[PDB]
Amino acid sequence: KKLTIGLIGNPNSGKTTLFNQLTGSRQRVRKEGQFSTTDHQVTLVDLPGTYSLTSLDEQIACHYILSGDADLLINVVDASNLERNLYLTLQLLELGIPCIVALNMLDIAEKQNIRIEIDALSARLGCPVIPLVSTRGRGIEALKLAIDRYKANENVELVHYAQPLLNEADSLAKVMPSDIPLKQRRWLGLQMLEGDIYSRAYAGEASQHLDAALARLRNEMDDPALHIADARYQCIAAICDVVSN
Amino acid sequence: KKLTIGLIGNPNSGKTTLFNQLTGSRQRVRKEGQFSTTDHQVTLVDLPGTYSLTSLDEQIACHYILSGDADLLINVVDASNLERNLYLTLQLLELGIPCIVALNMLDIAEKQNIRIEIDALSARLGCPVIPLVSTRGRGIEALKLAIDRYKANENVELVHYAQPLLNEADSLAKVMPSDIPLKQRRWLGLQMLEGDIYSRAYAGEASQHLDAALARLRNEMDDPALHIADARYQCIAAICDVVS
Amino acid sequence: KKLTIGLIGNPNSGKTTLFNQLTGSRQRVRKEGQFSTTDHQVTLVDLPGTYSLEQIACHYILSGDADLLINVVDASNLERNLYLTLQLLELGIPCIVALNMLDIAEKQNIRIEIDALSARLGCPVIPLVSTRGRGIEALKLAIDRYKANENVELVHYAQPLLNEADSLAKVMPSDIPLKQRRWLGLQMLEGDIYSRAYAGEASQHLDAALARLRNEMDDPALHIADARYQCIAAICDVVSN
Ligand SMILES: CNc1ccccc1C(=O)O[C@H]1C(=O)[C@H](n2cnc3c(=O)[nH]c(N)nc32)O[C@@H]1COP(=O)(O)OP(=O)(O)NP(=O)(O)O
Ligand SMILES: CNc1ccccc1C(=O)O[C@H]1C(=O)[C@H](n2cnc3c(=O)[nH]c(N)nc32)O[C@@H]1COP(=O)(O)OP(=O)(O)NP(=O)(O)O
Ligand SMILES: CNc1ccccc1C(=O)O[C@H]1C(=O)[C@H](n2cnc3c(=O)[nH]c(N)nc32)O[C@@H]1COP(=O)(O)OP(=O)(O)NP(=O)(O)O
Ligand SMILES: [Mg+2]
Ligand SMILES: [Mg+2]
Repeated sequence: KKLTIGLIGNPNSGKTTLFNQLTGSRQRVRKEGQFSTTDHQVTLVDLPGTYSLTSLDEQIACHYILSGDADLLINVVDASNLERNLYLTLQLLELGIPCIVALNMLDIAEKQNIRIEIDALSARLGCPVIPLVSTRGRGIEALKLAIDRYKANENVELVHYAQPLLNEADSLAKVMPSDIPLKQRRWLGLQMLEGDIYSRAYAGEASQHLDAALARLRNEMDDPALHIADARYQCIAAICDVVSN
Repeated sequence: KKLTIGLIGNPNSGKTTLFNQLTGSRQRVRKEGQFSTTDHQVTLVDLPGTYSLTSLDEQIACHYILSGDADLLINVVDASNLERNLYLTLQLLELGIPCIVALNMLDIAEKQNIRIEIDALSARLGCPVIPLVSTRGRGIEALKLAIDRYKANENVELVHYAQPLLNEADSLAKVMPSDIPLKQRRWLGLQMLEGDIYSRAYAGEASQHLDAALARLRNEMDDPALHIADARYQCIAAICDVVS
Repeated sequence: KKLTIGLIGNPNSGKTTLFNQLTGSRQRVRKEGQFSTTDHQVTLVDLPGTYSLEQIACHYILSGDADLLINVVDASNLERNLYLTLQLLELGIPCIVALNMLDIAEKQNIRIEIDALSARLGCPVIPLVSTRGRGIEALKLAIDRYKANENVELVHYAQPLLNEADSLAKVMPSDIPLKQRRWLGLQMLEGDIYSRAYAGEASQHLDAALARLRNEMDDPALHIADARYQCIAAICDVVSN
């Protein structure tokens, strides 16, 4: 079976280095690439670097991600700035898109005395985590194995939102276009409530209900947007707390 | 929703420090405090330091734990003396009280190059293990999340006792007051065969069988109390080697 | 209950050293020993070092005297040691991996996530350090808690290789379990010399099998070899350094 995979991560996380290591001379300027694993023929897409789906390169990556084109994503993460990198990781995982986290720059992490508990991160993200040193090629045989074994991400609980935030997000979600997966509709709901403007273009006509939703939320919490951001940071921090000491 | 959490740990593990970090000035003096999480309003109780549940401080904590006042416990554990601190941990988990182990003193354990594999510990304990990192509020952050996600401890076997010890503590448990849960009744029977005074008071009519129970045990094994302590030390040393 | 446990591993792993501490003896570093765990009286069989499947330890395994094995593995040379580890687990022999020589690995500065290895192997992994006796408590406890290995997929072979190994196994002797038969048919396609002794009826299908594979993959024996290398190197990169 043929597969389409997008490389997604922060700028300077090692995406191109990984792209070259996997494809080499089998590349075309979007930048596409071809390689073959044991079971699959792969098309690899070098998406432009981004910190958050929320900025000319940012919009290119975002629309592609939401389209549902690629079967699987290789989320390239810099191990030496784990916290900052995990914001994008969490977005992809909250969106329910099949993910493999490629832990890159482990040699820099090690030099800076940063140790990461791989399995513990995997347990909390709910997807495979593969250590990598892309410049030396170390870890490639493991990443290919992960692709062959790729199942759906564990439906593990990522962000623990206040219950009224979930109620209002699902209320907004049930009104967005039918062709969008519920998991993506709920996330878009959250985005809108937080103040993400660009997020409205994908929410169809649900934006009309936004201002009244926040009015309702202001009766049960001090600042709805603050509570969203709080819950998200708590998720990132709790991961780093257990995973990286 | 109101939750009541008790802080239990060895002397000098950092209970009050964590108590003060969680509650701030929302505290009165026993020392009780107040702090909120995403889903709950939490009442935190700072219990006295004790090495075991087996002076007054041993009874104060132990009587509190068995009273069922607390919905769950935060077990503050010194990371720089893991083996010493885990005896209490093993006891709470044998009791079946919902526990969250909080690893404190990360700085000291760093000084003497101690590394602990957190998830490996969690798996063998059956409860979450939360490091108390102070940078960027990571510890408190993770602790609060664990409180909102608290459930019953995982039913993983902890200590491996010899069969006659299990059979004997089991029969004693079948005799104790029916207003106490079974898992607690089994643990009480285990403590009695070791020779605990505080247990026999809780045990009631079970203490009438103790002499018969010990005698019956004395045929197969020479010393039951030692065998209980040894199996507990075995389990603790076994955990420490796989985990650090 | 009585149990027979065999000590298997590479040459110079601490295999005989572990035999000395578990039993209560001292030997120059096949001998039998005796020790009692909490629930069992255990007969411990020390075997000579072997990298693969030297002929001394080879027979003791593929016979059926032992109920469980203690696979002694050097932590300083994990990648080298795991080839045998993988063999025992692909055969589905109940075993407890005993990581030894951790003081040497720590001196060379190598860190291992023990539970991440254990999850991938599907069996208990116990850190030791024999000379400075440490993991003896955790090992005895692992024996008492013995059970079947986890049905986790180890090596990822190409689908056509699996089809061939399957069809060979279906005609193989009935007395041997499926997991042992599937491994043998897969050793035949790689070209294992001392395999036809157990193949029985599978030899009259071996010639046609190879030709059916070579029509759709350019080296069946190397793909078997490559897949095993990939599996070991994947495990090592995710777990160590
Ligand atoms: C020749 N310049 C350098 C001198 C010293 C150190 C690094 C470089 C260098 O070439 O920078 C790259 C590199 O190889 C170095 N690097 C990549 N992977 C590794 C790695 O795995 N380990 C180490 N030590 N360094 C690495 O990081 C840098 C960025 O990598 P990418 O361009 O692949 O990252 P990207 O995500 O494609 N950026 P973008 O397209 O979003 O803007
Ligand atoms: C501010 N005074 C001090 C100056 C230098 C060293 C210690 C102190 C001190 O006040 O002692 C405490 C402290 O901050 C120090 N400490 C607490 N946490 C840490 C910690 O995380 N790192 C270091 N280095 N020291 C810590 O430990 C000591 C005991 O902490 P707790 O009272 O929280 O422990 P407890 O379990 O409530 N005692 P108890 O009620 O069982 O008898
Ligand atoms: C006598 N001392 C030596 C002098 C030169 C080179 C090596 C040693 C030596 O350490 O001998 C043993 C030892 O203490 C040392 N050693 C053993 N265990 C440990 C160990 O756990 N840690 C450290 N640091 N050293 C260890 O290496 C040797 C272990 O040999 P075994 O027979 O136990 O290994 P084996 O797998 O049974 N031999 P084989 O039949 O498989 O071929
Ligand atoms: Mg690039
Ligand atoms: Mg105190």
